[PDB]
Amino acid sequence: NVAPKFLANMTSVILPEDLPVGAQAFWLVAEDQDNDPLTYGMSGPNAYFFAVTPKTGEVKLASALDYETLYTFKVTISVSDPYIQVQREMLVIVEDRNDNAPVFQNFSTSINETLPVGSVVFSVLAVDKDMGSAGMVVYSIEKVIPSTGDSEHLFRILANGSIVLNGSLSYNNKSAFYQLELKACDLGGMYHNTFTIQCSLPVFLSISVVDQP
Amino acid sequence: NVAPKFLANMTSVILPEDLPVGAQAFWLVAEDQDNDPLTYGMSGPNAYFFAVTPKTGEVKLASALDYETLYTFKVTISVSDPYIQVQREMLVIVEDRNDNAPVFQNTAFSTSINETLPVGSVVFSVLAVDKDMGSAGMVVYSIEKVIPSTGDSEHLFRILANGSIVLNGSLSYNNKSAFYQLELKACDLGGMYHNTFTIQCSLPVFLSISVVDQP
Ligand SMILES: *[C@@H]1O[C@H](CO)[C@@H](O[C@@H]2O[C@H](CO)[C@@H](O[C@@H]3O[C@H](CO)[C@@H](O)[C@H](O)[C@@H]3O)[C@H](O)[C@H]2NC(C)=O)[C@H](O)[C@H]1NC(C)=O
Ligand SMILES: *[C@@H]1O[C@H](CO)[C@@H](O[C@@H]2O[C@H](CO)[C@@H](O[C@@H]3O[C@H](CO)[C@@H](O)[C@H](O)[C@@H]3O)[C@H](O)[C@H]2NC(C)=O)[C@H](O)[C@H]1NC(C)=O
Ligand SMILES: [Ca+2]
Ligand SMILES: [Ca+2]
Ligand SMILES: [Ca+2]
Ligand SMILES: [Ca+2]
Ligand SMILES: [Ca+2]
Ligand SMILES: [Ca+2]
Ligand SMILES: [Cl-]
Ligand SMILES: [Cl-]
Ligand code: NA
Ligand code: NA
Repeated sequence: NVAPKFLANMTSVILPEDLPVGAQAFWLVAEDQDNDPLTYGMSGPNAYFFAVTPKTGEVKLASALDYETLYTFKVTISVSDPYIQVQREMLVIVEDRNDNAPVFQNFSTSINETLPVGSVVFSVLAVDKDMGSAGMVVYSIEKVIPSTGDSEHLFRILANGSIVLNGSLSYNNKSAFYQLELKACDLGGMYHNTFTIQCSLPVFLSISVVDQP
Repeated sequence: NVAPKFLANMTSVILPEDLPVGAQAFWLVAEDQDNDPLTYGMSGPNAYFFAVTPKTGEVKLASALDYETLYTFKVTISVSDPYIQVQREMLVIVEDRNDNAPVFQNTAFSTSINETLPVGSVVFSVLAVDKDMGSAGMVVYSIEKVIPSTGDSEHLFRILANGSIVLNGSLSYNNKSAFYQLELKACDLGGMYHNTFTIQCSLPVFLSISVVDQP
């Protein structure tokens, strides 16, 4: 008898993290000089993510992959003829997709009506579990209510999340209260073979203008 | 009132994964130009590895780190004067150590070979795997003891990088032995653990060969 020999691609597999569960991931393929029937297996602590068909070698995903929980891990693959089991190790390299969206931290301040233009009224933070460009956050005011008095222009958000006064206020001739709606969006990434900007759920900031006559 | 300002190093910390739990990790340091009293905090899904004292800023490790779970992560730090709270994101970069050792999936194996098996022919195969990656994750196999340790015994077998045990000699159920027990061991090529080059090894595993008389 000659030991079944694994092919030369069974040392590592690259699998993306968006891969659906029950998806055909790869095939355990080996060759025997004697043509004995071959039975395939996977073992060890991280073999829960996979599901080998013990006669064909079809492996399909049985647990989710996350780059933000296990970016790479090792598994024990096995080919066995009627006389010998050959066990060998495979490195699984998982690929990052933009799977996570900016999440806001805490939203109400109270600023004086005499505040100068450019003054920082408030600051917001939002974090994306993703790293690199798919983690980078862009801040947006989606609606100021009331819309009276160029409200759409009285406030500007920057990149730090500082909200800066782009205008003048008047407790008596504009409004005593603005509600700003804020979004957070990642600079972008790949999800499902397709460039995906993942955005957050609009949060609301309640500014109260203070009358100092 | 001017808002507290973090120092410019509070944007990221490089932490080794051998850092024991309850160890000073780093300090949250900020500066108020009004010199107000400062109260620090850590927030977010990944602040369970950390224990911040609110008034000092001392951060200690509350949960073990691992480069083989989470090699980099983010956490919300916070500084608050009596009047305003500043939150900011911090990036934790974890560094690999030789923390993991080669592990056999079974500690006891057992086989049967025929005395007429030619020299060079593969008897058995073993695998040991290190969760560690790189040179710290490379298993070197060794035969540490033959029992029966007769002269010939210590030269009749040889383990290879693949884990294949090969015949380096000839056998005899009658004129030699009808059993050889071999102690094996799997050692990594080496790496850094507690600021010292560490070679992490496995536990003695025993392969029981049985010779078959083919007269
Ligand atoms: C290493 O390479 C081997 C050999 O190329 C890969 O096995 C092959 O994988 C392909 C694609 O996954 C298989 O194709 C599929 O075949 C099924 C069955 O007929 C068919 O229904 C599908 O539509 C698809 O065509 C192919 O069967 C398989 N080749 C052999 C000889 O079995 C394997 O994916 C690679 N493994 C690793 C670890 O990267
Ligand atoms: C950012 O930089 C600051 C300032 O360089 C770092 O804070 C300082 O951290 C060191 C240790 O890294 C502290 O030293 C220790 O002091 C205590 C007594 O408080 C002593 O028991 C220890 O033996 C050690 O000497 C130091 O206190 C601290 N400095 C201040 C002004 O608090 C900080 O670690 C850095 N943060 C990051 C994210 O790297
Ligand atoms: Ca064969
Ligand atoms: Ca991701
Ligand atoms: Ca994202
Ligand atoms: Ca202050
Ligand atoms: Ca390690
Ligand atoms: Ca190791
Ligand atoms: Cl394993
Ligand atoms: Cl072991
Ligand atoms: Na994910
Ligand atoms: Na580790």
